[PDB]
Amino acid sequence: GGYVPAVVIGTGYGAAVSALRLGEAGVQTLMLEMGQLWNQPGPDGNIFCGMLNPDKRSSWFKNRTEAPLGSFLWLDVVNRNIDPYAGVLDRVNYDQMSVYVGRGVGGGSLVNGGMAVEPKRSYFEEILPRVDSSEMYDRYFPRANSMLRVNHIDTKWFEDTEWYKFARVSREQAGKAGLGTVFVPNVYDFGYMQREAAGEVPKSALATEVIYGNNHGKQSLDKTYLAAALGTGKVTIQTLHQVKTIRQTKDGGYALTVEQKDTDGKLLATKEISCRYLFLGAGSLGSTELLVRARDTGTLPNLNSEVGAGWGPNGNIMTARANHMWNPTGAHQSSIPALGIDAWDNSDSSVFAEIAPMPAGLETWVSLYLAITKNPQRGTFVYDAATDRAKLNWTRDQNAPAVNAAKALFDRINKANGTIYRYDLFGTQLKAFADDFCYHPLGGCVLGKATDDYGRVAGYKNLYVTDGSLIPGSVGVNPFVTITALAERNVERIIKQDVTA
Ligand SMILES: Cc1cc2nc3c(=O)[nH]c(=O)nc-3n(C[C@H](O)[C@H](O)[C@H](O)COP(=O)(O)OP(=O)(O)OC[C@H]3O[C@@H](n4cnc5c(N)ncnc54)[C@H](O)[C@@H]3O)c2cc1C
Repeated sequence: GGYVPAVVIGTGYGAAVSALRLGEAGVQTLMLEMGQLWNQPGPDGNIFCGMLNPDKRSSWFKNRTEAPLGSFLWLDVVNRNIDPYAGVLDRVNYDQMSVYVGRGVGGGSLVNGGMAVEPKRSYFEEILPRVDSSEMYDRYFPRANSMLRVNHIDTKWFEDTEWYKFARVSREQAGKAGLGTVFVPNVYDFGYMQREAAGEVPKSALATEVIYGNNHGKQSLDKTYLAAALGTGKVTIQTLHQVKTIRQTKDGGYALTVEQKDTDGKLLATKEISCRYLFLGAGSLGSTELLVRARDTGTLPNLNSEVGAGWGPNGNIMTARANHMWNPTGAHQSSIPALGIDAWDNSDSSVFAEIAPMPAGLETWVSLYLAITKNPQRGTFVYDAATDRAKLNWTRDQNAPAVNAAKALFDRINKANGTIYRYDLFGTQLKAFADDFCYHPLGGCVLGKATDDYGRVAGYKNLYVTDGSLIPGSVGVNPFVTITALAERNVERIIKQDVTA
């Protein structure tokens, strides 16, 4: 342990942006990540497990693998008992909500679908009226786009390849309902994907990999921002180090208690690490838990009442349509979405939907969708001193507005095509809409609420939040581009106004 000028907690999008710009500014920075650096070939020779061969690497400290949501009827047959291990995907279970997050150097960038989408400007202006939207769209969205290595599918290759038949089927069905589709930019390299389909490079997206990591193709943050941060010479990353408490001492700045564990979860050491500037990039769940705990255990007692508040799941809802026999979606489905349905107009009926692949590897006739909706309901994280956890108080009825909007859109598609929903994909009770999961947790430490308009935590100096906990519950699109661009904005201002090299 010891002192380092800047500490960044976590290594997801907010953290990675912050560490790069700190290091470029000459500020010696230590990143603390609770998960692994994913660079050691495993027993199959690969870093990551695929969706048809899950093992302990798939899961953060669970004793059994799980099928990706939507796929249980086909993928339960590959599930196995596993040792609890520091694997890459954590399903965090709350009372009535399961939030999925990445664990490792790169955070959710390791496990996500790569979809890189800028929000609608008029919606950005609605959710964050205190922010100057011209500087976001003129400067920080472009900077994020370039640094993340966003790229665009070859639309002619898209049209021709078997691997996107599933997307084409939903496009034609939507089209009968008078709905067009949009191509979705991605950080998975689409040139690599063409080499995969040609047999020239190892398959990853085209071998049912994404949610437990991609062994190839996906430009996760370890390849982009974090590689650049290490390249500054001013940034180091310590792994299997979980920050537990944050306090003030006579040294000035902040002092952390940090548990070092092995990959089996055994406690090896508790370290004291301290800093002048402290940046929280532990995600919506992790940053909020740290600050709720610090407030309610009295280590940072002047934190305000908005710490913990304002959480939402980005309106996330999953649903599925049963195609007729003559409209198969194909046995070969790229694991990386390329198409969406943009029915988002900022009204309460708004939906932005991903046309999601089914990883079964054989024909199912299912079209799967992940809808993003506009639902004003919010939850709060409440400290439980008995277990030393933040607990999210969300109830399943709070997703009714999200379900309603999703269903109105997909009812229009079903009606135009003579199809019905599947009701059997999400457990044994009949349920067409999965309404108790989240891939896109947003809020808990909302920008301008718990913090100033640049993520400076209210009540404290040189204490910053950088990540999805800043966003007010919803962005109307897949969120990592927004998180990245906001982080670019915030750290540039913080370095200029607050920091010394
Ligand atoms: C299955 C899935 C699919 C998704 N698909 C998309 C997509 O296609 N496009 C999109 O835009 N978004 C997608 N997302 C969401 C996106 O990945 C997240 O919005 C984004 O990763 C959030 O970034 P963040 O910086 O807030 O936190 P995270 O990326 O979650 O990173 C937080 C990091 O902090 C670490 N950490 C947490 N607590 C501590 C602690 N106390 N001490 C040390 N380290 C800690 C974590 O282990 C993690 O590495 C998806 C996510 C999932 C799970």
